[PDB]
Amino acid sequence: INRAVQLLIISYFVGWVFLHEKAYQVRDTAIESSVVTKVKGFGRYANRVMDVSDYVTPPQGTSVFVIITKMIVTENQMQGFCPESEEKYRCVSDSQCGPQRFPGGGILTGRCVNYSSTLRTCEIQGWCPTEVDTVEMPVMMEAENFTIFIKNSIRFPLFNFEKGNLLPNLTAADMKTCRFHPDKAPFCPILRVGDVVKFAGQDFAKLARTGGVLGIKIGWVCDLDRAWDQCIPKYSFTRLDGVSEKSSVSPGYNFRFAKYYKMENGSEYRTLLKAFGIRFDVLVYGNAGKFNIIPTIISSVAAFTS
Amino acid sequence: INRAVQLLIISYFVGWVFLHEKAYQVRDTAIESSVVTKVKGFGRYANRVMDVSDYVTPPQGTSVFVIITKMIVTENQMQGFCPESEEKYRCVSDSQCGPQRFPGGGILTGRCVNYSSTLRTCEIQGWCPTEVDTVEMPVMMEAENFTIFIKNSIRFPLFNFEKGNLLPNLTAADMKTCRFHPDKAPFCPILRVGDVVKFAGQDFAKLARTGGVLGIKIGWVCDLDRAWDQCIPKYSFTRLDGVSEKSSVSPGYNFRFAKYYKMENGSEYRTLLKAFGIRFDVLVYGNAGKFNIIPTIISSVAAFTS
Amino acid sequence: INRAVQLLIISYFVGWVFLHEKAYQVRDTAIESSVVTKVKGFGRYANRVMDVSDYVTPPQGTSVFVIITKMIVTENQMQGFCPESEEKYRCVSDSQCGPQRFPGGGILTGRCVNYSSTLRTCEIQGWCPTEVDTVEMPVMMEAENFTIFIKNSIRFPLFNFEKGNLLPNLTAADMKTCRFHPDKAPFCPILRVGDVVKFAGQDFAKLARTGGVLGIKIGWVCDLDRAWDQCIPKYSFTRLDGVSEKSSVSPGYNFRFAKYYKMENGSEYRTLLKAFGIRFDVLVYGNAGKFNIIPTIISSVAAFTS
Ligand SMILES: Nc1ncnc2c1ncn2[C@@H]1O[C@H](COP(=O)(O)OP(=O)(O)OP(=O)(O)O)[C@@H](O)[C@H]1O
Ligand SMILES: Nc1ncnc2c1ncn2[C@@H]1O[C@H](COP(=O)(O)OP(=O)(O)OP(=O)(O)O)[C@@H](O)[C@H]1O
Ligand SMILES: Nc1ncnc2c1ncn2[C@@H]1O[C@H](COP(=O)(O)OP(=O)(O)OP(=O)(O)O)[C@@H](O)[C@H]1O
Ligand SMILES: *[C@@H]1O[C@H](CO)[C@@H](O[C@@H]2O[C@H](CO)[C@@H](O)[C@H](O)[C@H]2NC(C)=O)[C@H](O)[C@H]1NC(C)=O
Ligand SMILES: *[C@@H]1O[C@H](CO)[C@@H](O[C@@H]2O[C@H](CO)[C@@H](O)[C@H](O)[C@H]2NC(C)=O)[C@H](O)[C@H]1NC(C)=O
Ligand SMILES: *[C@@H]1O[C@H](CO)[C@@H](O[C@@H]2O[C@H](CO)[C@@H](O)[C@H](O)[C@H]2NC(C)=O)[C@H](O)[C@H]1NC(C)=O
Ligand SMILES: *[C@@H]1O[C@H](CO)[C@@H](O[C@@H]2O[C@H](CO)[C@@H](O)[C@H](O)[C@H]2NC(C)=O)[C@H](O)[C@H]1NC(C)=O
Ligand SMILES: *[C@@H]1O[C@H](CO)[C@@H](O[C@@H]2O[C@H](CO)[C@@H](O)[C@H](O)[C@H]2NC(C)=O)[C@H](O)[C@H]1NC(C)=O
Ligand SMILES: *[C@@H]1O[C@H](CO)[C@@H](O[C@@H]2O[C@H](CO)[C@@H](O)[C@H](O)[C@H]2NC(C)=O)[C@H](O)[C@H]1NC(C)=O
Ligand SMILES: *[C@@H]1O[C@H](CO)[C@@H](O)[C@H](O)[C@H]1NC(C)=O
Ligand SMILES: *[C@@H]1O[C@H](CO)[C@@H](O)[C@H](O)[C@H]1NC(C)=O
Ligand SMILES: *[C@@H]1O[C@H](CO)[C@@H](O)[C@H](O)[C@H]1NC(C)=O
Ligand SMILES: [Mg+2]
Ligand SMILES: [Mg+2]
Ligand SMILES: [Mg+2]
Repeated sequence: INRAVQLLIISYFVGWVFLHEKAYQVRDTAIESSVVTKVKGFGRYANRVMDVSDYVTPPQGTSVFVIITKMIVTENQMQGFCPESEEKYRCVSDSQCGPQRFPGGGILTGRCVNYSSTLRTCEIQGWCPTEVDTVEMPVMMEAENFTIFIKNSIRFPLFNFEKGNLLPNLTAADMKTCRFHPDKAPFCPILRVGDVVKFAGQDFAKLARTGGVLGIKIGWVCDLDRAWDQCIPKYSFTRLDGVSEKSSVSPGYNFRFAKYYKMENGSEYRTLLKAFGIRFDVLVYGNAGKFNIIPTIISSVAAFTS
Repeated sequence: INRAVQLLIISYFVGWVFLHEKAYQVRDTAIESSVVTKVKGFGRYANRVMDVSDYVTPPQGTSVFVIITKMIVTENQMQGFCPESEEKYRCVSDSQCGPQRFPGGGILTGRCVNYSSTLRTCEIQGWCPTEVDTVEMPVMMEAENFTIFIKNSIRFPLFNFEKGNLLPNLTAADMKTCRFHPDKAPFCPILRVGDVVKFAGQDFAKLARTGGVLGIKIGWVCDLDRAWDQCIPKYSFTRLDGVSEKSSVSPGYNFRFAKYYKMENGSEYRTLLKAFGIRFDVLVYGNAGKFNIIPTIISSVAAFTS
Repeated sequence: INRAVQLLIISYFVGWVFLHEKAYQVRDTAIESSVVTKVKGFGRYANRVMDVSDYVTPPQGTSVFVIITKMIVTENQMQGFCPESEEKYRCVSDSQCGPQRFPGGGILTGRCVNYSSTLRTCEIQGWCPTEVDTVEMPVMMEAENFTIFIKNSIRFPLFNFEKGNLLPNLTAADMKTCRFHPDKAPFCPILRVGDVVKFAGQDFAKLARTGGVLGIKIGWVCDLDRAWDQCIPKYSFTRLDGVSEKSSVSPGYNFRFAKYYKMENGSEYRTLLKAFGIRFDVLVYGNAGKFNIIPTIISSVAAFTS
């Protein structure tokens, strides 16, 4: 019957396509973005204090940056023939010392030598002090702090539009003692690591003890057709590895690096750091709509079809 | 009236959809890209000369790489109880020295000690020589130079297509003394930093003195349906942070890193570098069109609807 | 004739749009991904042995990481006035020594001095031992090994869906001696570098001797409408620079970095490493489909038009 058809013709276009879907909908997916991240704060580890240039492994301050929370340090690693402390590689003869396994110290030379007094392991060639990743080192519990400053600037090239999250209404006096809280200061770009993990929804102790990646997505669903001040950034913080993390193997994200030094000598040595950190990832996504000319007649024709 | 309808039926399809819009329009957004960037040149700073392995902080040579233009260097930073040179933290008693503020040197121990002769500041624990970011250090004015070599290779998997910006027509003799200028050599992949900032549209002195990110987009709007040599890369250089830069706080992009050394001793020390640089970002985007079979009948049906 | 039209109405919708194209097709392009890469293995170079913290230049273990295969090492590089070993810069007088060329050692001072006994080259200012990139250093032929562990976790936010490539069915005992082979273990996330280059389709010797980038794409074409275990990752390994590589200039991807040390002195020195490596790139792409409500009536209307 055409009686219901007459109503349903406008119940879908005007109700949803026009008023809700913004029937014009001139989009621009290609948004060019720039993110600058700066970590600030001071932490205590073992018996010393470290700053931004210490727990932040990548100094670029790009959208990807690791905040180290747990360290395993091995100092004065010189090269030579050395045994290992891995109890999973017990040998009593050289026969079970040839190349058939996956050593963690170095290439086996087919020699089972004593380690300290009675522990016999295959002799390896490489850095002598083998790292011990079976000791629960104290976590940098001061890592609820160290604020993060995120400067984001985006451009829509087709619309020529340009906007940054550092609006002129914010001064240095405000930024001196500014936090992030999306009920009273949605706009302040000074995040807190503890606040970030709280918004993610996990306790900070476990994440700092095991490591992970927390993605901070800045969505810009703007309304350029309306006033330009209505395009408001939206911050969403979500764990990324935690989906595949649960309780299976590889219970976190950890990496290994080293610092290389040299005596007044002909030989070098490195200090090895195995770091469990919280690698922050910054992602920028969004779109803008404009009234334009072309989609109006297209939508009119589409309504004519109905 | 059908008289105007007959004309308007083909005025929109043949005029725009067919001839201009390439009605077939078989697209492939998923283009796999590889960018290799190599900076070359030698610069003078203070009283010494540095090369590519010095001002280019990330040695990967990926699409993201910082060209350092200004340095603030603090040498022989040993750990201990030290004061700070920040005049914004004046104290006359220990009462205003407990933890309630945002120190830039280290964790305050609640002790206000003299700095040099009469300047009293809260005693901090950490690296002793505090950095001074209030001195206008000379800018590396030689940074108009240091050419950049960009090797870009892309593949369209659905179309199997493959192309790189290093065409076989270019030899080493040409690349020896080749610049970039999109009127006589659009194709030479040897950019100049001064040329890049000039095409961006800002004076190099201000950018090198404050820092920023300059995105270089390589657009490949190819015409695979036609001859394969007509797919020509287009280079567009645009500032990214400059949108949110203007004259507000945080007037540039700067980072901090350090180099760690160790004496014939039991103690370590680091040299801290606060760098204001021009971080070049390389982005690859584009699409390809093919005649194919499917869209032809779809467009024919769409024309039949009109 | 309507006789063939009646058949062709359903020959295109039911045959292709409905059964094959999954007419509902509720997509989600915005998939949030996290990739953690860990290289393991030990290699022999010159007369020493190196581990993960040595040939893997970026210790972040992100989607982009270089596996160094060939090194050119210059040790004890101190600053001063030094000549160069580049035979392409022969001079017999100071007149052809002013600034008009592209030096590889440093800024020319307009002085042509002897190099060793009879070779005269322009005197440069900078690091004294100039690197020699014209000697075929032995390739790390042990680079067929050093397995790679890739942990990938993805989330579809609109569908709330969440999945990682480290499924609970895999334990540590399996991962201890697990390889990657897409006929018997498609699911094991332990790739082999030799296996990766074999699947790419090039001999490993040439790639390790010249360098390149090998992209590993993990496609997730899931069927969330069906059981969630049917969404199976697909690994595709493809060379990226090899398209623009062929036999033209710049026959590979190489970079330069250095390690900085300091004596018990007032001067510093660096050891320079020119590295030809295989930079692995990890890309994540995919989409998911859901039955939903909206597209059903849209497809019904589209069929009504026919
Ligand atoms: N390339 C690889 N080849 C084989 N096993 C690997 C590889 N990378 C990681 N693994 C294994 O994955 C598991 C997770 O290790 P993870 O990276 O979380 O750190 P870990 O348990 O401290 O071990 P590791 O000492 O091996 O670094 C371990 O059982 C480890 O042996
Ligand atoms: N994590 C942070 N917490 C608080 N304030 C911050 C943070 N990061 C940056 N700021 C502030 O942002 C402003 C811009 O500083 P910027 O990074 O441009 O370098 P700067 O002015 O030399 O300062 P700084 O010595 O703090 O590095 C400063 O007022 C600084 O205090
Ligand atoms: N910024 C640049 N300006 C000029 N020529 C460059 C630049 N970058 C690379 N080239 C040239 O590109 C070619 C490829 O060099 P490539 O990077 O593959 O290493 P190479 O041949 O060992 O040379 P190099 O000693 O210059 O690093 C060389 O002829 C080199 O001179
Ligand atoms: C991290 O910073 C917070 C504040 O930003 C510290 O927490 C406060 O410390 C003061 C110290 O006197 C207490 O009075 C407050 O009750 C604490 N909580 C709050 C909400 O203010 C905290 O000590 C810092 N360090 C760590 C490890 O959390
Ligand atoms: C400067 O302008 C900005 C943008 O409007 C203000 O920031 C937000 O403004 C909205 C107004 O719709 C308020 O609801 C928010 O509470 C504001 N957030 C923050 C963090 O301020 C900002 O308040 C303005 N500054 C002023 C008025 O001093
Ligand atoms: C950067 O390189 C340019 C050339 O590539 C140098 O500029 C020229 O220097 C010569 C020196 O005799 C002058 O004769 C020219 O007039 C200069 N300009 C041009 C356009 O050739 C420049 O000196 C280098 N350094 C800096 C800091 O710009
Ligand atoms: C090698 O072929 C390339 C691709 O055509 C040439 O590069 C451009 O060719 C177009 C022809 O349409 C010219 O208009 C441009 O001026 C060329 N640019 C450059 C930088 O050369 C290139 O010229 C060819 N090399 C030759 C003929 O020696
Ligand atoms: C890389 O590892 C492979 C095995 O993963 C080594 O190849 C085997 O070495 C044993 C040594 O006794 C031989 O018996 C086998 O025939 C070799 N091949 C295979 C397929 O097992 C190889 O030696 C290692 N190193 C290099 C440089 O390839
Ligand atoms: C655990 O479940 C996974 C997911 O099904 C199994 O992995 C694959 O399962 C498919 C079943 O369709 C097999 O065809 C593949 O051969 C399996 N691949 C691998 C590497 O195992 C896995 O087998 C299961 N583990 C068990 C049953 O122990
Ligand atoms: C380094 O110094 C030690 C003594 O501290 C010495 O035994 C060793 O031989 C030196 N290394 C080299 C390469 O000479
Ligand atoms: C480092 O050397 C200095 C003397 O130059 C000495 O005072 C200091 O105690 C040494 N550090 C350690 C940890 O022994
Ligand atoms: C470094 O030590 C050498 C001797 O090994 C000396 O000639 C030189 O002057 C020292 N450098 C400085 C800056 O004193
Ligand atoms: Mg382990
Ligand atoms: Mg400051
Ligand atoms: Mg060369």
